[PDB]
Amino acid sequence: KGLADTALKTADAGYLTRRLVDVSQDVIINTEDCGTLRGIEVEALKKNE
DNA sequence: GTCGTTAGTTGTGGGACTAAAGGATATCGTGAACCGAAAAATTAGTGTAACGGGTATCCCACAACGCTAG
Repeated sequence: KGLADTALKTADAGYLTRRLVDVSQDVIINTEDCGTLRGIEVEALKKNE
């Protein structure tokens, strides 16, 4: 079962990588500053407190 | 009672499925007969030798002196 999972569940990984590359291909650092006052709040990641 | 509307199925159709190497296959069934086309093979027919001068070239050999007297 482990060997079959290894031999059959990497096509899904390749498909995911292909779709991710094609959706993210055009994202390139083009300028230096986007002059934004917006952002995200980052805090510590706690699992089971 | 009857007709159009909306939402939630339900069946059906079209589109995805790592990367590297390699990369050999075998492939039925039959109806006749004559005419035309062109591609190929076979057959029928004609022939030199030295000479005159004069001159272009070649190979092949040799020469291209030295002394004495009027």
